[PDB]
Amino acid sequence: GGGCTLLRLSEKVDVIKRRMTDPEQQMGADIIKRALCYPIKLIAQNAGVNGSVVMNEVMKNLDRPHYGYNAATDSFENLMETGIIDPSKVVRCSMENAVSVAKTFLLADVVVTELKE
Amino acid sequence: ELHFNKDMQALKRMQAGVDKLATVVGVTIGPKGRNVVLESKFGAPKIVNDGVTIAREVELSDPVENIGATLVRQAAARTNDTAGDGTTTATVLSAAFIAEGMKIVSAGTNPVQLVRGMEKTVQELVKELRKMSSVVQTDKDLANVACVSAGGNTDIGSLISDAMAKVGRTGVVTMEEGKTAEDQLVFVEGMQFERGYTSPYFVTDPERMICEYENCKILLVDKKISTARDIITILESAIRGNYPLLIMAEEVEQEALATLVVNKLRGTLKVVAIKAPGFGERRSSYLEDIAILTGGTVVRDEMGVSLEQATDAVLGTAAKITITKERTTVVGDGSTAADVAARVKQIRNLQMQTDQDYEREKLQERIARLSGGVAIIQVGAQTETELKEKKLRVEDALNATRAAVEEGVVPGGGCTLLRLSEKVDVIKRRMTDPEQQMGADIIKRALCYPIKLIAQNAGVNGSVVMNEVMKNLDRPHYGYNAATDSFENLMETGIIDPSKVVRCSMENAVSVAKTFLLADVVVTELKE
Amino acid sequence: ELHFNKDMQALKRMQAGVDKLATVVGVTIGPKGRNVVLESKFGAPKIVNDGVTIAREVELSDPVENIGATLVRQAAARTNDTAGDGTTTATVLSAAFIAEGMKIVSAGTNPVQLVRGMEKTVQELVKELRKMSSVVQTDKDLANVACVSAGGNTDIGSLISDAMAKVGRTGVVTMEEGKTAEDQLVFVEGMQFERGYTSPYFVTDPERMICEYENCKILLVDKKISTARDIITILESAIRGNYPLLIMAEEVEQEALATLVVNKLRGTLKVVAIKAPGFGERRSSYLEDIAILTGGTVVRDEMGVSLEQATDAVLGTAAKITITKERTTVVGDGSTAADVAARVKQIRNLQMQTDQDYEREKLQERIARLSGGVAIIQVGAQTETELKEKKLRVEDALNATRAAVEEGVVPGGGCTLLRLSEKVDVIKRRMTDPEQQMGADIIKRALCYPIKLIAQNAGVNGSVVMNEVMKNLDRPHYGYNAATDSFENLMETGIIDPSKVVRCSMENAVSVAKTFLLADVVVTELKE
Amino acid sequence: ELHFNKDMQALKRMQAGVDKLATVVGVTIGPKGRNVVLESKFGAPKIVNDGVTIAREVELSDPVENIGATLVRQAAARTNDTAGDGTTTATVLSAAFIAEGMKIVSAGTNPVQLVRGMEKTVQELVKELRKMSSVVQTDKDLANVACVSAGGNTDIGSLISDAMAKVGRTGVVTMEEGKTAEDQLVFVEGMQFERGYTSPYFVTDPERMICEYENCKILLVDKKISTARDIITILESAIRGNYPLLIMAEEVEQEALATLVVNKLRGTLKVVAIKAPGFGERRSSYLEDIAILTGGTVVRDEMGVSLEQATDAVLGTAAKITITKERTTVVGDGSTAADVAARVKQIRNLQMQTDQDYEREKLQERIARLSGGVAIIQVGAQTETELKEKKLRVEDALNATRAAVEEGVVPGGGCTLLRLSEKVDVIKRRMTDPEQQMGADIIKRALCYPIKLIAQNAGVNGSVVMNEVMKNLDRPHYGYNAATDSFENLMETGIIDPSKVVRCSMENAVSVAKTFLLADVVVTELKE
Repeated sequence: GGGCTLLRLSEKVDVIKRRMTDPEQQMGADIIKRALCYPIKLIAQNAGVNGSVVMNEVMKNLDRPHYGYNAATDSFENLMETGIIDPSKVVRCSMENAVSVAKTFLLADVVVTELKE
Repeated sequence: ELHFNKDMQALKRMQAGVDKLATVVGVTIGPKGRNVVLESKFGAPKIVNDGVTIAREVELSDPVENIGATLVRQAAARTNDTAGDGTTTATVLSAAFIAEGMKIVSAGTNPVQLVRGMEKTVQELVKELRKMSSVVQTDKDLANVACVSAGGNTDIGSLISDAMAKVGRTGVVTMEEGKTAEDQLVFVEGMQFERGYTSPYFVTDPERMICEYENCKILLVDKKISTARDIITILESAIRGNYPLLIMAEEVEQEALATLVVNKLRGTLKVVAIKAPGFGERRSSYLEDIAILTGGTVVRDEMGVSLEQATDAVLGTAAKITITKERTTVVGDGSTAADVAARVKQIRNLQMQTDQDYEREKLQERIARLSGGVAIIQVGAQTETELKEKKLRVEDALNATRAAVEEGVVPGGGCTLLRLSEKVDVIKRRMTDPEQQMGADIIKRALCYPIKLIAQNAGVNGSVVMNEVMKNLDRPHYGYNAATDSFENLMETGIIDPSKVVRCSMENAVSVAKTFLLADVVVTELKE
Repeated sequence: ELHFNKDMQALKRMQAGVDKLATVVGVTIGPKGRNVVLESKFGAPKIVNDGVTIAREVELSDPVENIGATLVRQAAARTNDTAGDGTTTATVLSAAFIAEGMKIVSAGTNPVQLVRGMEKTVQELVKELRKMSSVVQTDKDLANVACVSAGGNTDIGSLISDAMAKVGRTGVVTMEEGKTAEDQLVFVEGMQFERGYTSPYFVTDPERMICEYENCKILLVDKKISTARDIITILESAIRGNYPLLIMAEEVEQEALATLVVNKLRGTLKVVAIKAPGFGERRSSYLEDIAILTGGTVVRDEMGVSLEQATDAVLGTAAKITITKERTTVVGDGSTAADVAARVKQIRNLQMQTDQDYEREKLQERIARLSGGVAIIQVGAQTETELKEKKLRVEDALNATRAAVEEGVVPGGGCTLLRLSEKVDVIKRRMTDPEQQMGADIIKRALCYPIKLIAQNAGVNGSVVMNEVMKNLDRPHYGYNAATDSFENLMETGIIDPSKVVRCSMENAVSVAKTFLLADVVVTELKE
Repeated sequence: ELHFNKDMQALKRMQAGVDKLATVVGVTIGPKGRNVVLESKFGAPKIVNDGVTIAREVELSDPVENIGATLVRQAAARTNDTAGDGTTTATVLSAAFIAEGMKIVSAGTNPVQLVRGMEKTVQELVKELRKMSSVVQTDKDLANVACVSAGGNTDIGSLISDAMAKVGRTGVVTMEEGKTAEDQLVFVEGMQFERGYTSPYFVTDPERMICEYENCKILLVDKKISTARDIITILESAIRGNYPLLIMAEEVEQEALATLVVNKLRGTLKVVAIKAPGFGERRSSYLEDIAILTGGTVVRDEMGVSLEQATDAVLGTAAKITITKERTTVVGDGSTAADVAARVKQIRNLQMQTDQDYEREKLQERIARLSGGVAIIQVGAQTETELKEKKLRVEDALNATRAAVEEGVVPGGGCTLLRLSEKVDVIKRRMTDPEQQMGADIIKRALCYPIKLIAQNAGVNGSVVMNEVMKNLDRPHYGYNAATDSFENLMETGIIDPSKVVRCSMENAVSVAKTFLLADVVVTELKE
C-alpha cells in the first residue's frame, strides 16, 4: 500500500513498446506514467513532506525487496512487514475505471446542456 | 448547489467568525463583566450577563464564519453539559488556540506536528491539573467549600453540606421550593440514570429546558417500539385518568416519536420520551429494577405478556420525575420501599457468588445508586421574589459544589491556567521536533489570554497582573482577585474554580482547535 | 505631497516588489539560465543572459515596491563593484532573507532579536567561509585556476597566469587588443589608486562605463578647486594642442564640475574628473609621487607657484589612462623611469628611519604599488570578431582570476551555501533566546534558495539534488554540476566560485535585509 | 517606468505578433503571391509583392508582440544582407520553429534540451544541405545557370556569364546603364572590401539605400579621428573645388560624425564615413595599398606628416565609388595602373619569403582582390523605361547568380526543405533523450510549413503536393512547380534556389527561435 504500488506499476511502462509504436500511443503511455506519479505526490505533500525526494528514494532503490515509505511514521520501511497494505482489487478497479472515464472524457468534443430560460 | 472554499484565506474567514464570537463572550467573562443587549423576539429587549445565553444566540451571516463560530459553540455547549459551567472559558481558550495556531501556521508550519504537540501538551497538563487539584474528604471542609461556592452568606450552603453529608456518594441531590419558611430535608425512594431524552422538543419550561412532571405513571420495555396502536390503547388509559405518561423503552422510531410530539404540542396527551440504561441483558435487568420500585410489573415478551391493552398492573407510579440532557431522575413515589431494600439483598447475593470482574463493578454501580437513593431538599420562604432568587442561587450552588467535589478543586480567577502554562517550558517532548515545540508555546500564549481578558475588561492592565503573579512563587496559592483588586490567596479568600470545569473547557478547546487547523477545504450550500 | 505607508501590509508591498525583482533575476541564474528580452530605447530589442543588466533596468510602477526593489539593487550593485561578480546571487539571497524573515515576523516575533540573529549568524558564517576557502600559493596552481576560470580552452588563461606570475602582488594587470596575432606582454611605468570619478557622466563608452583616454596630460593640486578662470586658461592650453586633460585635485565644486561636464558634452574639451588619494600630508606626498612619474611638477602654494597661466611642464603626461567606479589607473607614459626608481629609494630611506607604525605600513603600501607598476598585456587577433570575443573573454577572465586570488576560492555552483547552511545547527548563541534561533533557521532556509532556483530553472528538481549532496559527506568536495547533470567534485571538474563574491553577496544581502525588516513606516511623494 | 511580463502567456503574446508578421509575409511567398496594400506617407498607396518591404514596415501596437515580430525581423533582415534573398523563407521558418516549438513547450517540456535538439538537428542538416547542393565548375554551365536565374530570356544572362568568365573568382562585377544600345564590357582598376559605412543616414538613393558618387577624391589614415579643425580645412579644399570627398579612417567619433551628417543634410558638403579594413599592421598596409591606387600619398603619423592643411598630394582620386551595408567598392579611376601591377609583385616577393601561415593567406586574400579588380558592365537601351526595367532585372540577376555560385545550388520551390525534413527521421542523437527527439520532430513539422503556404496561397492543397513529392523518390530531382502547376524536375525546368539563401535563412530562423523559446521573462517601458 501507501500508493507505492502505483510507482512500481508506472516504472514498467518504459519497457512497453507497443504496436504500431506510433508516437501518440507512446505519449499516452507517458501520460499514464506521470499520472501514476500524482497519488503518491499528494499523499506525501499533504502529509507535510516533499514528495519528489520520497519518489526518488523509493525508485532509485531496488523496487523488488518491497521497499516503501510509510507517511504515518515518516521512515524508510518495507510496506509488507510494517503493516501498510492495500487490497489489489481496489487498486485494479480504481485504475481501470479512471481510464474508463478518461476514455469517455478526452474522446468528447461536443457537450450540450439544458439552460434556465 | 455547493460553494467551494480553499487555500489559506478560507481558514482566516471562519477564524474571524470564531474571533467575533469570542469577542462578545470575551467581554462577558470576569467578575466585573459587561452587559450584552439582545433584541427581543417581540417586545422589550433582554439584558444578558451569562456567557451561555450569548453563545446560544450568536450566528453570523457569512456561512463559513458562521459554521466557524458554531464549531466553537459545540465545544462551549459540550463543556457546559458535562461540567456544569465554563462556557466563557471554553470559547476564549478555543479562539486562543485558534488565533495562536493560525499565527504560527501562517509561517508554513506543518499542521500535523503542531496539533500533535498541542494534544500531548494539554494532555500532560491535564495530568498536571490533577496534581494541581485540592481534594475534599471531610464533610466540614466540604461545608466550607459548599458555603463559599454558594453566593454570599453561608447558611444555605451550610444546608447543602449536611444534605450531601447524609447521602455520601453517587448522588443525587435534587431541590425544590415551598412550602413554609424553614429547612425541610426529605429522603425518599428515588433513582437516576445517565441517559437522555429522545428529542429536545419535550422541554417543559425553557430556558431551563428540563422536563418535570408531577404525579405520573411509568411504563417501560426492553424491545424497540414502532407500533402505535398499543400506545393508542394506553393513550385511552391516559385519557381514562387525565395524567401524563412515562416511557423509556430504548429506541422509539420516527413514527411513534412524531405521534408523541404532536399529541403533546396540542396538550391532549402529556407524554415523555427517553432511552434505555445499559446494554444487552443489562437492560432487562435494569428496567425491572425500576419497575417494582415504581410499583409496576414488567411487560416483556420473555414470560411473556404483550398485547393491545394495558392496565394499572403493567405500569408503575412516580410522584415526580425530572429529566435533562444527559440525566434522567425519578423521585417522591411512596411505593414498595421493601423492593429497594430487597433488590439490594439480591445484588449482595449475586456479588458473593460472582467470579467475574465486570459483573462485580456492574453490581457495584447498581448497588451504589440504589443505596444512594434520592434526597430532596425544601427551601424556606421570605417574600415571593426571595426564594425565586434563592432557588436560582441554590441551583447554581448545588451544580457548582457537585462539579467541585467530582473532580477536585483548583484556584479560580483563571490563575490556574497560568500555573499550568508555566510548566510547558520544562516539557521536552519526543522526538522534540521544532513544530511540536511551537505547539507547546502556542498552548502557553493561549492560556495567557483568559486571565488577560478578565483583568482588561475589568479595568486594569493584565500585563502587570500576570507579571506580579508569575514572578512571585506559584506554589503558595498566590492569585489576583479582580473583584477586590488586591494581592490575595485564592483559596482562603473564596475565589475557587471546580477542576472539572477547567479540564473540560481545556480539552474541548484543544479538540475543536484540532479539527480547525487540520481543515484545509470548506464546502457550503448556497442560495441559488 | 507626502504619502504615509504604515503597519504590516506596507512591508509586504515592497516585499512583493523585491520578490518580483528576484523573480526575473532568479530565472537568470544557473548554467542553464534563461534569456530576458528588453525593449529597445529605439528599434531592435536586446536579449540578456546576465543578472547585472537586468538589475539596472528594473523599476516598478508602484513607488513602495519600487524603492523596495531599488533597495535590493543597492546590495546587488554594491556587491558587483566590490567583488566583480555575484549580482544574481546577492539578489536571490537578499530576497531569501526577506521572504523567510517576514515569514517569521508575521508571527509577531521581535524584529530586533531576529536581525541580531541574522547578523551574527552570517558573520560567523563568513569566519567559517574563510575556513571553507582554498588558497593558491604557487604560480602553477594559479595557472590551472586561471585557465579553468577562463572560458573554454586554457592557452589565454595560461597567458594571464604568467602575466601575474611576473608581477607578484598588489597588481595590477590591464589588458588591450592589437595589433598582430601573437602574445605580447608589456611592462611599463604605470600606477593606480583606490579613488573614483566625480560624476558618472564622464563615462566614455557604456555599458562598460569606463573612461579611457590616450595620449593626454595630467594635472594635480592638493587644495580644493572652485575658481574657473585658471582652468579656462589651461583650456586655452588644451585648445592650443587639441588634447584631453586629466584632473584629480580632491574636491571640485558644483561650479567647475558643471562647466566641465558642459564643455565635455559638446566635445570641444575632453575633460576628466576624480578624487584625491590619502589624506592630509599624505595627499601632498602622493600627488607629487605621480606628478614626476607622469613627468610633471607640482602647482602647490607651499613653495609656491599658483597663478592664472598654466603651461606644458606644470602638467605631467600620460600615454593611456583608464578609470572606473572605485579605481583609477595610469599607464604607458615613457617619462622619467628613474623617478619610479628613485622615489622607492626615498621610501626605503623613510622606512628605516621610521619609529612609528602607521608610517611603516603607509610607506609599505606605497612601495608596493610603486614596485608593482602596471603590466599591460596585448592579445592576438584571428579575425575582427574573434579579437573582440577574446577581449571580452579575457576581460571576464582577469576579473574572475583577480577576485579569486584576492579572498581565496570556494566550490562553485552555490553548493558552498549548503555547506555553510548546514553549520548553523551547531551554533548555540547568547543568550540563546528563541528569536535569535529563528534568525539562524532563517539563514538556513534562505541559503537553501539559491541552489534550488539554479536546479529548478535548469530543468530538474532541487529537493533531490539538495538531499543527495547534503546526505553525502560534505567534506570530500562533493557537488552537483547542473551543466552536465551528474555527481561530481566541483574542484577537479572545473566549477569554482571566488570566495570574495560569496562573502560580499552574503554580507550585503543581510545588510539590506537588516534595514528591510527593521523598517516599520514608509514615506513617498505623490503626484498631486 | 518599466512593465513586467512573465509566465507562459507572456510567450504567447509575442508569439501571436510573430504569427501576425508571418501571416502577411506568408501570403507574399509563392510564384502566385498576393499583393499587400501599403498606406502612403502622403498620397497614393503602394502595392508590394516583395517580402523585404513588408518586413521593414510591420510593427504592431502591443509592445511585447511588437518586439517579438521585430525579433523575427532581425532574422529576416540579417538573412537578406548575408545571402541577398530569402526574407520570406526566413520569416515563415522562424515562426514555424516558434509555433511548433511552443506547441511542444506547452506540455512542460524542457526548453534547454529542446533548443539543443533544434540546434544540432539543423546544424547536421546544414552539413546535409552542402551535400544536397549542386556545384558549377564550367563557364558554360555557369552560363546556363545565370541565364535561367535571370528573368525570362537568356542573352543578358548570357552576357553576365562571360562577364564573370573573364574575372574568375573573388569578384567583383558591378553594373551600370547607358548610353548606346549595345553590350559594353569594361575592365578597369577597381577594388573592394568587406567593411561598411558608419551611419545608415548617408544613403544617397532609397530604397536601394546605397551611397554612390562620381568623380570624387579619397582620403585615408590609420589612426582614430576626433578633431575637426583639420577636416574643416580640407572642407575648404572641398569647397574651392565643388566635389564630394571620401573618408575611411576606422572609427569616426560622435563629434566628427555629427558634423558630417549635418553638413551633408544641407547639401553644402557631400561627405561620407566608412571603417578600416583588416586590423593592426594590416590596416596601415591596406590603406596605403589603396592610396597610391587612387593616386594619393599617405598621411600617417607613423613618421609622420600630419597637420592642418591638405593638398592634392595627400588625397587620391576615384571616378566612381559604390558602398553598401557590408561592402565598399571603388572603380573607374584612371590613376597609376602600374601600382596595381607592382604591388602584386611585392606580394609575390613577400609570399616567397614568408615562413608563417597567416601571412600566406593574408597575402593570398589581398593578391586575390587585387588581381580580380572590378569589372563594370554596361547594358543596352531600347527605350527609357526598358533600360530601367533591364537594369533592375540584371541587378536581381547578378545578386542571384553570385549567391548561387558562392555556396552552390539547390532545387528551389522549397522542395529541398522536404528532402531535408525527411532526413531527421534517421538522426539518432546523444544521449537520445526524448526532448531532443521532440526538437527534431519540431524541425520536421516546421520545414513542412513553407511549401504548404506556397501551394496553399497559390490555389491548391499542399497536403497532396507534399504526398506526391515525398512518396516518390526524393533523389531524381523530383519537384512541383507552382507556376505551371505540374509534376517537374526542378533542375531541367528552371526553378532553382541558391544554397546560401536556404542555409542562412535556416540557421538564422533557428537562431531567433533559440533566443525565443529560451526566454521566460519580458520587460517593457510603459507610457506613464
